[PDB]
Amino acid sequence: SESVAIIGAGLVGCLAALAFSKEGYNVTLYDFRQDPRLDTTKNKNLKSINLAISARGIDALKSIDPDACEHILQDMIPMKGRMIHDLKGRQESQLYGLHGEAINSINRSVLNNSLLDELEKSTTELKFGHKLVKIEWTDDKQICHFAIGEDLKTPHTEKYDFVIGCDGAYSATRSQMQRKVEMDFSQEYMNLRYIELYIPPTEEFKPNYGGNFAIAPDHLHIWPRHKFMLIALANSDGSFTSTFFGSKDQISDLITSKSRVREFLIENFPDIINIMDLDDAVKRFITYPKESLVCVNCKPYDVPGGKAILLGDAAHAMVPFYGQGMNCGFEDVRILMALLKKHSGDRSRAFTEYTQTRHKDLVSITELAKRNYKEMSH
Ligand SMILES: Cc1cc2nc3c(=O)[nH]c(=O)nc-3n(C[C@H](O)[C@H](O)[C@H](O)COP(=O)(O)OP(=O)(O)OC[C@H]3O[C@@H](n4cnc5c(N)ncnc54)[C@H](O)[C@@H]3O)c2cc1C
Repeated sequence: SESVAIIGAGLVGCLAALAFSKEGYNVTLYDFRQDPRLDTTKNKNLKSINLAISARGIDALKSIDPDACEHILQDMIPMKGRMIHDLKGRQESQLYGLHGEAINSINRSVLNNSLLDELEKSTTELKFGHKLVKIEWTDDKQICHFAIGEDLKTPHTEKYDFVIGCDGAYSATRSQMQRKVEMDFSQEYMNLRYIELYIPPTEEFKPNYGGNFAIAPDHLHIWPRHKFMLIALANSDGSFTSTFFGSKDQISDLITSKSRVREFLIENFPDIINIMDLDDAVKRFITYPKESLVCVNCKPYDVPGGKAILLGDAAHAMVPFYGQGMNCGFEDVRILMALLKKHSGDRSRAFTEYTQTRHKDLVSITELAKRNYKEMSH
């Protein structure tokens, strides 16, 4: 009957809620955003249209609800390797070897909404429009303060036995913990910026691709260039979500004129005009929201009395593409629930061991992602 407040309803917070729901906790899930499932919610906070979910990501979901997981991952698209497109438009297929991990394309909106639908079926209370503003820590029940609704009111308070921060890279929960526990902490803002482009489905079925795909759906497509990159991952309807990645200065330098963007696109990626509308590409490029990307590390991840813990981007936000934040966050949840099961529900011991065993793995995954990016960008 122990109570837990889970701060943040992104991918990792929903998975965590589903996790704790099923173990028999009374879960309340909070997020300052409105419900993304609602027609009236205009900003769905989707950092990307699709994602590469790996074997670890998949397993973690499977270990929490195999029956729903089957239907949740129904329309994912398995990848067999990477397809490299050189400057001349030549394509080379590079299949996934004995060091590389296999991945699947899945739609972000569909995953996150489907998790919310499983939560709706569970005992979990969903509280949208609730912004965590403060935690009062005690040796029994932590006091959470929220503000509600626009000119944010005051959801008075509620008390919970413990708190899980899944509140993203800018975690309010994390700051509150820092006032209670000496936390080693770093934040590094990357030079990276990304822009989403669109490759439409073909008009006709393409028998050799098994759908209306302009290029091969079973490859992650990559156009590697000097300090920048284009990628494309298939969507269910035959389209591809394409993403351009480079330094902010390069991008800021390009978007000063539409013809400069266009010529840049034609000169690099010449095989893209056969499958993409250049004018729509130029407009997307110039107007796609500029988003800061921060990388963080924490130690420890927990407040000592088993009172709180940080999972997902709140704990270890990393470089996109070179790192896999969602997969790592899913793995976070799987690892924590096994530790709770192992210690018969003893939070104090479980959270403590999580920090002792997880930190070294995460320092490594996140440093490797930083290093792989650093090398590309220099
Ligand atoms: C372009 C791009 C591509 C990516 N591709 C992949 C990929 O292919 N594979 C992969 O594994 N990862 C990928 N990632 C990383 C992945 O998107 C993230 O790691 C993952 O979505 C983070 O999940 P989260 O639940 O921890 O955080 P978030 O998605 O940030 O969710 C946090 C939630 O907390 C809420 N919140 C914040 N503050 C408060 C507050 N004070 N009170 C209440 N709620 C609050 C926010 O509203 C938000 O909804 C990609 C990232 C980017 C940017």
